[PDB]
Amino acid sequence: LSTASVLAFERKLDPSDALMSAGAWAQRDASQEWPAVTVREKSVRGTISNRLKTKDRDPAKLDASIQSPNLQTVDVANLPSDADTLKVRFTLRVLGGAGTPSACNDAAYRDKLLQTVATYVNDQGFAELARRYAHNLANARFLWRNRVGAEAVEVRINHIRQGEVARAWRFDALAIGLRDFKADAELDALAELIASGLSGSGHVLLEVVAFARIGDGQEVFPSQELILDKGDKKGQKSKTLYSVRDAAAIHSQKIGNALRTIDTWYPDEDGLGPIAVEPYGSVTSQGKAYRQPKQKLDFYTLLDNWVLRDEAPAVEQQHYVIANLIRGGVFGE
Amino acid sequence: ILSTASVLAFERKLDPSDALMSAGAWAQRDASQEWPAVTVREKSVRGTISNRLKTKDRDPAKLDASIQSPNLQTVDVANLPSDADTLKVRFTLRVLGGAGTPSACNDAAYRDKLLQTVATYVNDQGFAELARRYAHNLANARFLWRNRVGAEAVEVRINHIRQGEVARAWRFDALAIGLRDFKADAELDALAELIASGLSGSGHVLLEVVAFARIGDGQEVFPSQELILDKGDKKGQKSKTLYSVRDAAAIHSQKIGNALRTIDTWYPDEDGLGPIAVEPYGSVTSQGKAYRQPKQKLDFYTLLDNWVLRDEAPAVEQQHYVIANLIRGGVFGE
Repeated sequence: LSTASVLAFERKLDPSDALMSAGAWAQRDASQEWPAVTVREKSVRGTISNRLKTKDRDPAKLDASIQSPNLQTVDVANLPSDADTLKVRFTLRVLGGAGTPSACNDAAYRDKLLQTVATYVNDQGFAELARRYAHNLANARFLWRNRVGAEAVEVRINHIRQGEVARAWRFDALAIGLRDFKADAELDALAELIASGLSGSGHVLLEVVAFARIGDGQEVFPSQELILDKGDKKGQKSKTLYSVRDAAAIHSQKIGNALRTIDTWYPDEDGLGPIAVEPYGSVTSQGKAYRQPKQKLDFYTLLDNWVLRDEAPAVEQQHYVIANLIRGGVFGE
Repeated sequence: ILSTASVLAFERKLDPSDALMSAGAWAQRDASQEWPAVTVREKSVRGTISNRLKTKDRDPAKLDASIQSPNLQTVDVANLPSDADTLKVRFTLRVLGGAGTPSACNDAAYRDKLLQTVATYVNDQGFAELARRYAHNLANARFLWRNRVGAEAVEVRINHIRQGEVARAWRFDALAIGLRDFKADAELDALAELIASGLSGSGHVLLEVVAFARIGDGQEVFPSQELILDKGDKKGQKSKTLYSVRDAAAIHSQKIGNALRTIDTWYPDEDGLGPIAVEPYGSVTSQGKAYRQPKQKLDFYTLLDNWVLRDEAPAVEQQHYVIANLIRGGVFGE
């Protein structure tokens, strides 16, 4: 038995684009008619503040560079001048059937993989993974820079059966820490619901609303788009923000990156907090890959040892491997 | 061995908002909440030729024929109403905290050395000096750039906001406080203690700043000026463009934040010529020159690399400069 040359898993925990709207705290309960946050433009001139490569470090060339115009246009999203609360609303489906691939050559391989995933789901629930996922919904990881420096964040999660709410949670995203996966009662109810979604035992749809109290006219942070560089005189646009029909917005995959930041089991540390579930789990901001393949805790090494050769790894690394299967991805050679 | 991170990036602390401008009467400024905003509106203008000509176009037929064809332009102007002499400028400010910690770093040994360095700073010398100077720049009205020039009465009002209600209010005379002389006060040092509490994570600082500037009935206010995609259009279209938010004239947030970090008196030219803004390479654009060259050794990158990599701590004043650059933020690294 060997690996299939094609494996492909579809993602569970399938979120929507979060849309941003602004208003007043303690009108927070009536945040249904709040106007959107519009991506706008302003002009920018900067000065020379990057490093110099010691051949542009002559003083006359530097002063000629400073006398040069350095203009460009950027996109900004701010709250209004009479609105101090940011509202961020997305939805989320938990699907389940989280070990069945969607494109698999080798029929013996997918049989032994389903045996292994079914063994996991038999002797352990999706209980730890749903506990961790419901933490990352309970705090406001999906408010990336919008949470940074906010004085009051709260999260409102409504489970939706029809055009109607089954159950409503209301959390306090600053009391629920960014590090400690603690214990709570309503959070354990949400973890039971997400674990019933991941196991295949019900329909899970969430309405995740989060309110960050920021300040009047302060800047909010939609996720940034991708533009190509040209040599336009006196400023081509240097920054594009993402939006929908005239409303600033966060990409769905950035929210989904916040929700699968449950990995505290990597060999470096766990006082450094959870990192996101990636094969050979890498952080792009810190520029390095935790969980290298040569120090054998990689997803591919653990999966090859555990499916092809029956070497069951440690329990926490099994949580990591099943978290990669809930993530989805393009596997195989 | 230790080397610099090939990617460094710091998020800005002390981040202001856009300053919306409104107008009314002095001694009505104690109820200045429903003042109408200064609106940007267009007017025609028609100059003559006044450029410094070369020594080829100074023939009298050419110059007279240039006067024969005048330049017709549309500009936009922001004035006060003709029965309103006080300019109100209002913005909020957040002093975040966590200054030395980068937001992108390739080399996690360099990251720990930089964090040890900033913690050695904050433990030895707090944010007292920096917040004292930033409180000067809030207390005088630098963020009124040309709105302040020639005004006779500037009054700054800074509130602190815990929930939508005022924790503590300050009032100032921004012309009694200098533009150059960092003197000592008591309310200003209370504001400095608040900002130094904010800069080190010890608390929450949100500051509603309002600056009244009595100018004169009908006079001109100066919002910040936008950029044009003028594509050689027909016979002088709109050439000057001002900034507004919702038909209400405004200043950019980065121009205000420039005015807040005009702290740097430590550049090797003179403290006597007054403070410049805390940039790397000390670059002042209107002067056209770089104070604090990298050829001399008071640059941000030279001081930062000597104080982080090679353990050579600079003078205390240059430590205030380097920590103020980290509060500024920016894309450092190669």
